[PDB]
Amino acid sequence: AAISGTDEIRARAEQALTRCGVDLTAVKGDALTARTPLTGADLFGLRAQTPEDVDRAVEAAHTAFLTWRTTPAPVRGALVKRFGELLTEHKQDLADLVTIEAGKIRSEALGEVQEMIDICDFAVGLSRQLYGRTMPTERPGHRLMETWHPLGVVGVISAFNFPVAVWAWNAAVALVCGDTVVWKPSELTPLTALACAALLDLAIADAGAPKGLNQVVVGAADVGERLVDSPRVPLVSATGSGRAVGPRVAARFGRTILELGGNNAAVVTPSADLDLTVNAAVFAAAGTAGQRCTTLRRLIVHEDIADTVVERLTAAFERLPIGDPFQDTTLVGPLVNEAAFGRMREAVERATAEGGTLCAGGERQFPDAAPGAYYVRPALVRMPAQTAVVREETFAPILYVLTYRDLDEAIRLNNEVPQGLSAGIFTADQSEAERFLAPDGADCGIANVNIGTSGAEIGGAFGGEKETGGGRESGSDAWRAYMRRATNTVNYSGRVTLAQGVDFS
Amino acid sequence: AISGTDEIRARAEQALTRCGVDLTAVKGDALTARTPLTGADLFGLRAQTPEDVDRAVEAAHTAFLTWRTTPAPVRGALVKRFGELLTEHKQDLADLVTIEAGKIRSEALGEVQEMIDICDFAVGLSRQLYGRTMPTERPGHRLMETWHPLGVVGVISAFNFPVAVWAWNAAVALVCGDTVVWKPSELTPLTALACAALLDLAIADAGAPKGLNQVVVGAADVGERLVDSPRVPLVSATGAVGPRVAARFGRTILELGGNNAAVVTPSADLDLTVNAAVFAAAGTAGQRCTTLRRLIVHEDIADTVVERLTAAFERLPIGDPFQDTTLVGPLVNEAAFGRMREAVERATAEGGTLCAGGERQFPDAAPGAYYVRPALVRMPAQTAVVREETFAPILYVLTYRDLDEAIRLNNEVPQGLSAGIFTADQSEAERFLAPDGADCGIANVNIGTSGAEIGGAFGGEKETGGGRESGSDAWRAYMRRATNTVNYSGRVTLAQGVDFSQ
Amino acid sequence: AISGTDEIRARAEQALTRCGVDLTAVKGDALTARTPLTGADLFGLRAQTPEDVDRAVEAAHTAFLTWRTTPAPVRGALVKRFGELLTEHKQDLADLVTIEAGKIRSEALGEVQEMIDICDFAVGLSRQLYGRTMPTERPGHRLMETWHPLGVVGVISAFNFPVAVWAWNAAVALVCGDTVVWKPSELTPLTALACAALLDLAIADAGAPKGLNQVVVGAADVGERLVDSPRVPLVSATGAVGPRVAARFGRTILELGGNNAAVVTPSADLDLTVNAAVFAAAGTAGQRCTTLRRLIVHEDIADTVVERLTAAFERLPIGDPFQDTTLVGPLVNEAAFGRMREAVERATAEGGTLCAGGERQFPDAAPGAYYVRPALVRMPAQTAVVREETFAPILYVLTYRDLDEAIRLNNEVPQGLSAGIFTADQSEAERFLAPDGADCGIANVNIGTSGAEIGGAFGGEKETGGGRESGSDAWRAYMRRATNTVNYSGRVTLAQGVDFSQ
Amino acid sequence: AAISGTDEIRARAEQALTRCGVDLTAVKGDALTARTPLTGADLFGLRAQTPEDVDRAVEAAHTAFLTWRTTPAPVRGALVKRFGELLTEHKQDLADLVTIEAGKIRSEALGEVQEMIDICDFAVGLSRQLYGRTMPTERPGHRLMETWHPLGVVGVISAFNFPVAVWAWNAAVALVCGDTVVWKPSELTPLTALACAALLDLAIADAGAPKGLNQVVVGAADVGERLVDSPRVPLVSATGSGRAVGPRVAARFGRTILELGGNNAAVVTPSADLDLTVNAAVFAAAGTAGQRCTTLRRLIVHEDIADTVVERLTAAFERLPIGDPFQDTTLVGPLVNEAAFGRMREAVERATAEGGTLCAGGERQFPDAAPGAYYVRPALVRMPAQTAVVREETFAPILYVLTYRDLDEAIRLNNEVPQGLSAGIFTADQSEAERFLAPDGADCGIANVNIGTSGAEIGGAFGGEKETGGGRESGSDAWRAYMRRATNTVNYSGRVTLAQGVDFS
Ligand SMILES: N[C@@H](CCCC(=O)O)C(=O)O
Ligand SMILES: N[C@@H](CCCC(=O)O)C(=O)O
Repeated sequence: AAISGTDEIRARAEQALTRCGVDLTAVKGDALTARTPLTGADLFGLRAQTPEDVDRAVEAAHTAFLTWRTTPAPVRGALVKRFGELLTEHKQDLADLVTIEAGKIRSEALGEVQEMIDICDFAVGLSRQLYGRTMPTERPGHRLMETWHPLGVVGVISAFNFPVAVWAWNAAVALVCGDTVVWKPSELTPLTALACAALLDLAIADAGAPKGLNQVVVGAADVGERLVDSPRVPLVSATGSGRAVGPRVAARFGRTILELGGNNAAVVTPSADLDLTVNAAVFAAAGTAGQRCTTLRRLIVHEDIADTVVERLTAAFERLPIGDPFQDTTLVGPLVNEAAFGRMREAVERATAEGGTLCAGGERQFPDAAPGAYYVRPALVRMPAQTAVVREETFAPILYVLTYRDLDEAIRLNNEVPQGLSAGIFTADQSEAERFLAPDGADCGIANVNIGTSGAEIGGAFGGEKETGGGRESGSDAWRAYMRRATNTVNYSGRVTLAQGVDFS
Repeated sequence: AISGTDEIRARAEQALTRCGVDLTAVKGDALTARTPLTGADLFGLRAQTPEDVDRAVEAAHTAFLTWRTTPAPVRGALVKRFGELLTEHKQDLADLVTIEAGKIRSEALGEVQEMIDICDFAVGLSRQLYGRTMPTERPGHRLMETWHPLGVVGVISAFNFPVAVWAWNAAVALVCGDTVVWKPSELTPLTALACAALLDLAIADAGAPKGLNQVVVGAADVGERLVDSPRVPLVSATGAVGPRVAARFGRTILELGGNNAAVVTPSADLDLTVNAAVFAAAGTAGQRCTTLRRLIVHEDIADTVVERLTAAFERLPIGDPFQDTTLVGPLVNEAAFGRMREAVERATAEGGTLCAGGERQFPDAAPGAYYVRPALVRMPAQTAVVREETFAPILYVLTYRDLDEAIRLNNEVPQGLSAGIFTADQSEAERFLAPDGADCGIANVNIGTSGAEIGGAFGGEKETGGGRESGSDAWRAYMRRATNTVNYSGRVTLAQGVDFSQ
Repeated sequence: AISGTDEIRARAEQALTRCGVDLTAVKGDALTARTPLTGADLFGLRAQTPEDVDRAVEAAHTAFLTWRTTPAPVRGALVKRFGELLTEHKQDLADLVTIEAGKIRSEALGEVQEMIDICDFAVGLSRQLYGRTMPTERPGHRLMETWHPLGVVGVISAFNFPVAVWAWNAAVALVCGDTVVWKPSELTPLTALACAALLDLAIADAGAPKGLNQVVVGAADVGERLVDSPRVPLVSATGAVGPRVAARFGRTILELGGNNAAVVTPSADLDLTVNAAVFAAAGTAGQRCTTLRRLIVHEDIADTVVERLTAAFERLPIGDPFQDTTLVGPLVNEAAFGRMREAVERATAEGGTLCAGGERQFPDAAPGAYYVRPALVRMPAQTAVVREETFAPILYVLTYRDLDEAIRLNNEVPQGLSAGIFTADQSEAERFLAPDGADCGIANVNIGTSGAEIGGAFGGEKETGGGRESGSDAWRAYMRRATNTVNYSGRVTLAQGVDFSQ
Repeated sequence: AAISGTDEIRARAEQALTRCGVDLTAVKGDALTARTPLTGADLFGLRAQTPEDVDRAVEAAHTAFLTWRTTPAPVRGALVKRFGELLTEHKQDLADLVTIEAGKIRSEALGEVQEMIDICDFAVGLSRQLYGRTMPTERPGHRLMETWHPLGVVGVISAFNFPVAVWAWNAAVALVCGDTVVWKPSELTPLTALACAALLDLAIADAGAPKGLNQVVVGAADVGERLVDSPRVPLVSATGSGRAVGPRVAARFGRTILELGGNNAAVVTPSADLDLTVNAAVFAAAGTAGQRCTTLRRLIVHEDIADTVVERLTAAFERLPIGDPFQDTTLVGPLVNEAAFGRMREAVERATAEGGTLCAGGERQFPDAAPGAYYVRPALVRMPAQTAVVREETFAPILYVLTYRDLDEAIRLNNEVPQGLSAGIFTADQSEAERFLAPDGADCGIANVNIGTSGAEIGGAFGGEKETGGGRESGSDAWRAYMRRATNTVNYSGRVTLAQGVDFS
């Protein structure tokens, strides 16, 4: 197979970075390295921040916050509007960096950048809303209201698999809420973050906004830990497959938004439109090479249609074009690294050991074409029961197929796992669709009808329940997590209730 | 005179039996009920074990499986019936509040009335619990956000509001489809037994499931088992919990105390301010989370404000909380008195001047009880003792000149519950409430740090814990959000223009 | 047998005195109370003049000046007390509803319970009535939106819901700081007198102002003076008003009737559909604004659906509404019967087939009363008589093949209150509720055209009038919005970068 | 004085129109005429629509609506975003047309165009919101929700004095709500409307949106009446100083948004910052030559400071630079036409007849410099009582000064007039500011503290009470007036309540 060479990838990365305003000589170094899953090779070395630099960055962000929090929110929205314009102008440059570092095909990388633009649009509108309330008070000659105020520095921890959209959800909303941002991107995807920050620094300069509104800290795990532990960071937002962030921030009386992984199922009922269901399940299971927190990993199929659903999924998986994510023909690019491939192969072998049958895929493709990179065909595994390996999230394209008879059994099977991010049901039956969404239905934070588990849009709150961590980001009123509520009682009567009737004047 | 222990004991037993408590089933020898009025033990109680906690959680979870599909308006009908029974027994319950918490009759009655008011509010919520419907970018699709019952709610309350805090949590949680396991303060079990018996009668009257609410009486080990239960998705603690519950991916509502200040500007109405400050600092013997502990006074009026406050503190009527003439009842126990004396001793060692109060009153009248005059201490700066709250009536007076420095002094402490500003100046009032003003969860103008009501969200920031209870949309913490997209178009349309065709 | 007029009269007088009405003060010779059960007059009543209306408005406006500064939670306390008195007298009031409106006991009881439920909902609203706070583009400024009491509310109700419609309006209006002048149907004055006497007792118990609510009994000239008053900023009319009130810059809430349809798809559960359709078409003798009048059935099941409906209509129990076996009580008067017969005669002249019903029942048993079997008419198209509602139990059956044409048939009429679809198909259900589906204010799935409840906004589109009552945020129509910007910066800053310096 | 010549104005107008994409040969004609208050002269003739053309336009807008209402709202928002970009690009061209037709100074014309851009920003955010509700139902195995649906064709009637912003408030919101628009602009300001429509038609072409989303009908009163009476127009929005629109639309069971004029007051208390109060009152009274519905026309001053407030306002009015609104030095341009000047002079003469004293202004400036145009100095009139002429709105810069003693008297004086649009209070006293805003305070739809009566921002709902007409447009949830509410009960239980327990199956 034809896979881009590491040198050609490095040239495309340097072009994209320079077009987005990154000063290559300023960010290059020998402390860390940028890399690409397309070949598995290092691209070039980078400077690093120390933990001491993290503290300096947090304090500079707090200084900016002291000015930004009294900057009128519609003015803060005008900065985010300028940034959305730069993102639109550089959409393909940023998408190229997403493909290079996350291994996403062109269409998915462009779609991820489009999420950034969409949430910028949403946040500009929010900058004239951020609604609190006015309400009656029981006290004569008083007034009562609830207001929302900027919180402080927001620490953003993102993962390799959505290296730009997750930060954009957090930064666009946080900035219009009067917060500032310190971003710790994945050690696997620093270049996407450098390009994003450079475009925002240009927006900031054009707007005359404070220079410290957003900063990227490049480093390994000690860098992230220092961010998480800062007493100057009242909110930490951590997305990706992290589990220690919650307790450690709680211990210093901080706030967290946590979205920590998913093990997402779809139910296929006897009345399901099978052409629709197969197409939707293929994208949900195989998109991003199965490396979304929202990836479809469990398919719960009614026994009357199980055999035909497996036959059609087997053929679909066998026809998936795997290859270089820069080629328009490709639908499946590589896994992120060798450790991900190892975990996938161990899960598939555990599954057959636990009684399962591998129906399609699972094999490494053209290993000699790019020996450092791991391209795999998505695996389809039929399972007699929801055993230990099925209940574990493996960050790889593995779709386990379980059968059911009663709808309540399908719901129990969906709910049995420790995670709780997203769920779907495919059905033409009005009653089954409502029962799946009812309070005793699927227990996840996202629950869909005739749609798979992935590909949310910006207008809804995004996040999940149980061990997914409970946070919400992006749409609806998820913005409230980035501000503090105040309840204000205002007395204009000139008097106060006298305790026991006694006047001490 | 001070009420006798024998008379207090008989009133407590009468209140309990009238509220439906079976004294034979609850009496024992593992724990004792007590009263701050004399310091004496009332009688012994049965206690629960950690294994009893696990059994109570399983019964609450079984009831939750039925309650969560009971229509919310039907769940509200139960809470309306509970409010009626509370109204019926308002005086009986208030007597137990005075007996166990030591608060004066009028405040005990007000606390029971808070329970009734939150029942009425929750009945209205039972037809709302609003989510949203909104557009989607995909043709032939629909998008909405729905709210669902969460599960078993663990409630941990303190001695100082022994019935209203649980009522905030239980009324809202029950209409939200949740069930409740309640661990009251070991200092105030009798109030909780009475509350639970009245709710159990309402449950019987409604045909509702028996496990909707349960009280577990016990020591620290009982509370820890509740906090650690994997079947308790929400823990509400008022008065270690935070990271423990976060470690098992649970949710918390935390309101952990306050160190509340009011700013007095040069244009303040001094009669209003003095009355407001006395009642917020001395009320409940300084044992409210919202108690006024810091007064930040402009230097040009500081001397006259301290003289007026000194005169008022010297006149405060201290005595038996069953006497209507009493304004200040006793502190809860000897440790509370000891911590108060230690704070005042530290304050004077840190440069402060004791202007009034601090002395113990009529100790021979009840040697086991601690009636103390609230203390007023003028301080040269916001020193260590000022920044850390003592749960006692001590009012520290600090001075300022520029309003931004008064705001900084308000915000400098680790707590963040409530704040107030006394001023006739329109701009000063607004600056105090502005994003760069007071940083607390509650910030008021010309009313004190206890100015709050059922319809407002109640809670604070920083080390107060971040939770919100009672009013506005605090109910959302008792439910789980779901984002639902529905495709009725018969085709796969992917968001953001993604294309997965070959 | 049918209840005797003498027994009905005595029950009415007993109900009225028990609800606090002074029979001596209200009896007269200008108007008469009546009963559809026998058609007979009960006794004579005093009537008000247009000058009495003007005096009632001035008294309501004087009370409004006090009520609008009474804190909303205190206003809610009055409505809670009213709900308690309604609960106390539920059976007495329900008896008057059956006597005057002719509706069966169970429905009369349900209507009084609606009043109690909206009282409970309004008590919750009294702590909400939410406006907004939001950012402003100007530094050192604050922006909010507040809601204020409007003034005197005129309420015009119909015979068919003689107590619940006024309760929707009065409970919400009172907690919103408004006062009420009520003009009930000339056919049902006794229910209104009872309601007002119970509310006046609650007003006395609360120490509230006496003019918060008043009833004016009279003919058309009394209603017109209310509609035309320049001191009545809101007129709510259920069952000329619109442009008249608009001409004096007043506000209206209009719910003027319905011509409601349900669509029956090939996958409909036929037992569910038949039960749902019978109760929505025949209930209240077809005299609900939400009554089912049009059934749009897929051609492949149309024959079997008409046979099942024919069998059910022939079995409907018609009789005295005080007998629990009765499902269909009498029509309100002779004119209602005449209009029904004329519609059925027109339908058959326009090509339709009378499948069942339409005949008058036991006329000799009560020659002044009109008990009729609901009529079922199969129609070849949606002709003139189908498009204009007759306030009578007539169910027209139309057929379709494509769902978009069933939707067009639903939407084609001038009315727009409610609609329903019976289907097992997920996509058909969603299409019916979609922006290009049914155009009505209420659109339901697998429940009939009367499917509504307190927590939902109630009302319709097109010639139904556009108003909304009861639930969600319908309360906003009873208040006035204010947008408030507050400058605390000490400088003039103009929006949009305007510069007026020289 | 130096006033631009009619020929120079015509050249600037033709340049602005052509830059905004208007085809001059297509819109010119001999039925009506464009004009300018700067000289009072006609500029050039225009084609007209007939009433029959109005009906054709309404039906074409309804056809577009049938497609637009199922176009996803975020897609509808993308059109409004493109239109906001064209408005930003042509801001000064449009501002020139606003100056030419309404007579506004450069700063106010640019600010009016900026309102259009701001509401486009707001509406793009709204396109992912348009929030209804989900809520509990009392019925087991049912679900309940409230949804919002597009309404239909919206008829927009605007006035001369805000010839672009009012339509923008209505069109940006209506379009994202899935409605379509037929716009009838003032007969005095057709060119601004032609330019706005041409820019939006370009946005529509770029987006591939339906061609009939917005149309301008140019004509006299018979054209507007036909729009108002159309049974295909479920909402009519009429802004400007109209009073017959309400009843006529009500008679055909349509909906209206009405904002029909104002007679707006500000209260000046003894503690008022007088430098602030005078500066604010001068802009509120004199801006737009007193031709806003929000113009300050009544000043209610405490008797202890009345004399000094009048002295300072007298000097400020005497120093106002009146002249050509294209010159940067000008703060006051001309009144719209001779009829407006006549009404102003008649009001001032009535006022002195009713006991008042003319303290400053009121005289026509340099009549021979532009004999067809009416430039006047704003008039300041001290009045012994709130007499008939004070309670009447005269659409001219006349500021009546009334004195008071008790704050409740000032509030009664504010509330005594038939209008109810906006009110302000200038005070340093916390109690007086709250009392003015309380339920027994000012009765207007807008009530401000230390701000005048004009110059609202886009984020608030705009409109008034009493004879102002009750409508709200622009911000908050004013968008709900452009959609229809539906209450949906969904039964998934398979059963229904059986009446009297009887099962007919
Ligand atoms: N919009 C994407 C985001 C996934 C986020 C993640 O996998 O961490 C989706 O809903 O699939
Ligand atoms: N933004 C302007 C709009 C006025 C509208 C009008 O006068 O018709 C203002 O608030 O003064």
